[PDB]
Amino acid sequence: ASAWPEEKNYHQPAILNSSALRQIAEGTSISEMWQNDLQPLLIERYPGSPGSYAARQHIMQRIQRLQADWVLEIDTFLSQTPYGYRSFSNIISTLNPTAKRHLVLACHYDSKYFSHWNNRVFVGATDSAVPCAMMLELARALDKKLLSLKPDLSLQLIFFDGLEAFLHWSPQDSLYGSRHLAAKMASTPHPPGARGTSQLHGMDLLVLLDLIGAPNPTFPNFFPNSARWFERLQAIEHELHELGLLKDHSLEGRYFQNYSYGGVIQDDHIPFLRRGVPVLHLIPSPFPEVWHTMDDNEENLDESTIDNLNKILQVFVLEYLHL
Ligand SMILES: [Zn+2]
Repeated sequence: ASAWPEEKNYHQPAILNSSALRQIAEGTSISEMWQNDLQPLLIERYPGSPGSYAARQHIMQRIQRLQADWVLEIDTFLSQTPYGYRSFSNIISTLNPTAKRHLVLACHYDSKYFSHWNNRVFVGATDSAVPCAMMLELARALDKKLLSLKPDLSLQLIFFDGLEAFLHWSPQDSLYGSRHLAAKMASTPHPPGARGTSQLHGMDLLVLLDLIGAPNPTFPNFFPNSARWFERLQAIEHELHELGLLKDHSLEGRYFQNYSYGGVIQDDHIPFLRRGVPVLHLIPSPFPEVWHTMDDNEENLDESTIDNLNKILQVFVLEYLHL
């Protein structure tokens, strides 16, 4: 029995030099992302709604136009909810489907259901339209480098449906898409034809982006088994800063701070985490002040912060994949 599922434990990044770091910083466009990937998502899109369908089409369209050989799959399922049985659709975008290992980036694309109030509509800009757009921008910015993937390791993007509770958060009313996908992936042999390893053994690391877009986020180092990757984010943020490649940024106000978090934050990584998948949870603590209010909109997004995080994440991925 091959020990390939243990490779993630020893995987090391291929660190980019200064010139490559400048190249990545210049290759991403916050204004392009804003207009082409983010604004079309700033709409009401709770599960089963017309907005959900439109968001899903937008995400797929933006990935399909890229040169890299992305394979798109829509994982549609039924679940009981406080409003009865409903349909949900997770979006999975994968390079090299039969590749044994994948670094996974994820976020949820649904928005919490709220009835309109005083003509205001909830669109969850940081929760999680921005993370969705950051993943789309990453696919676009690194497209040429990702095309060269067409170490049996590649990249996968997951956009979960139904992260939000239809009412208030509870064990049975929340995490619909991830509870479903995690169970499905855990019972799917991988690579095809495998005897005893699942798609979950193939997940090197799950990088879950959530609640990003507000000013001054501080991401804690939640888990000891991914702490060495959290440190890479810190190193990348530090070098991009020292090279003058970040905007309105200081080390005192750095995003990746040295600090554990006792508790546990319920989010889409939970069903994966509890089945042994290593997770790097990029959710800030505390949550954005506009969390779950009509003010979680475009107007309250911090543009240079998102731009800085796009550069950091893009360098993290290139270094992880050795690209
Ligand atoms: Zn939320």
